[PDB]
Amino acid sequence: AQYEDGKQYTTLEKPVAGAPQVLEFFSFFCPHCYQFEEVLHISDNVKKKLPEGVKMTKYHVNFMGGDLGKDLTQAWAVAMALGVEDKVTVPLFEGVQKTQTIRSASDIRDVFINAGIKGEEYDAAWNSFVVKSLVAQQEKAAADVQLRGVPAMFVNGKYQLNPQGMDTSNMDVFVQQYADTVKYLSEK
Repeated sequence: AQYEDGKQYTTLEKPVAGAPQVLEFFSFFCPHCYQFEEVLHISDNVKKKLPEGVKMTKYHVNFMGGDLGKDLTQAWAVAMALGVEDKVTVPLFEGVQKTQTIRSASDIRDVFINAGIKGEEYDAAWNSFVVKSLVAQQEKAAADVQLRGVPAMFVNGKYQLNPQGMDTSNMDVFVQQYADTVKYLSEK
């Protein structure tokens, strides 16, 4: 073909019923995830080429950064609940990986405070059961799919993107190729 299994994607032997249509995993500790977000804008460019009626999910994972890694997963759960994903993603990445000013839950909180969420509102979410179940969701979805590495993208719980089978000589070309693959997998 031009899109073959084992090339731009791989297939799960143990497909995941009821999975989100497009499901993405990252970690704020993950260098490629940083590139994927800050330089490549993968999520955004996939969305631009996805069909109508297709929803896009992105989850954080625990297996990077020990205790801070879990904190970040709860914090991402907070971001999802309050709908402030686009206001914290960048400062969280840069806080962990660029400036190294995130060393504790309190430092994570500051990013939300500086990005305008209010202390009371943040602390309330942080402690809410809605956020507990969003943390559970994030962990379940990772658990369902063999996940030991990020960044990772899954389509309909059957297909996993394989970026190491695409050209990286040109960034833009890499992105459109990545995105077009998601489109194809989507229609599959």
